[PDB]
Amino acid sequence: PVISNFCMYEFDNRIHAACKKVEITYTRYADDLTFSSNIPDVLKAVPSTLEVLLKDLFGSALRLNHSKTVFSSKAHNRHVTGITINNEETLSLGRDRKRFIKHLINQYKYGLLDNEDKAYLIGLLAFASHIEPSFITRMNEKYSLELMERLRGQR
DNA sequence: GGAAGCGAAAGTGTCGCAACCCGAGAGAGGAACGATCTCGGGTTGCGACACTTTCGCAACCCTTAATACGTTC
Repeated sequence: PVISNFCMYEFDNRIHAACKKVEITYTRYADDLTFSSNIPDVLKAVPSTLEVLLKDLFGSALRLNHSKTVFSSKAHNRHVTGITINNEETLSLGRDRKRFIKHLINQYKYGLLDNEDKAYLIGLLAFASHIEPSFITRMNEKYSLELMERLRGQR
């Protein structure tokens, strides 16, 4: 991990320098470059810059995956490395995963959840508390605080 | 990267069919010799197709891993 992070220090530096001037923010989760901007029609020129910079730096060894270059906007689904970005500009787990968690909690309410799926739900609710804290409060309202306390951590 | 099978893709040879040629022959006419149409091989050109070669998909996972619960690469 650290070797791969260092091998793209110059790539990250050049991309960030050339990308912040056009008002585009750039990140990389070590294999997955993310660009976003509030200015329309400026991201369409980024993949060519990425390709030419990769050729300049790594030659032919490192290259983009042209089948994995995805454009998106508020008209479509928006998720960055597993977290859905709402139309309200807030982080979320997505409607489908939040309904899945609701189904799991409802199953636990009636004692239809075995040990393995109970552990999976406690793990997923820890992750949900990390990503979307308001979901925990909403589930406390929906499924009562006592039931959530019995499932989640008690000490 | 690439077993083992197998099939795609492209190139090359081959082999049968058509088209023509060429000698032999019975004998039209009409009064003889041999016109003319056919029989039997033989040659060549051509194109469809069979055969030949190369490439590429992707087993396994090497001695050599860790094992609370969840996302991410």
